[PDB]
Amino acid sequence: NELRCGCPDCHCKVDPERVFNHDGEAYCSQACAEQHPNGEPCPAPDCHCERSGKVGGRDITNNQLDEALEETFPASDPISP
Ligand SMILES: [Cd+2]
Ligand SMILES: [Cd+2]
Ligand SMILES: [Cd+2]
Ligand SMILES: [Cd+2]
Repeated sequence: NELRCGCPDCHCKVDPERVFNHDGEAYCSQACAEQHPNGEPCPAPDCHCERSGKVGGRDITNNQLDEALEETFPASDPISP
C-alpha cells in the first residue's frame, strides 16, 4: 500500500498518508512533483536527484487553468450551505 515516487532518479518512500500528487502521479514531495522546476532536489538529505533526464534550467510549466465560470453573483442567489 506504499506510494511510489514519480521521479525515477529519486530514492524515497512515499507514504499513502503524505503522498504529493501531480497530474494524478505520486511523488515523495511537492519538490519532485514539479519534476525539479528550479533544479531544486527533493527534501531528502541523502538523496541527490536534480539532473534527471534532460532538464536544463527549467521545464515548460504552464497551466491551461480552469474557465468553468467564477460563480457569477446574480440578484437571485442559490441555496447557500
Ligand atoms: Cd530524491
Ligand atoms: Cd525523494
Ligand atoms: Cd522524489
Ligand atoms: Cd527527484
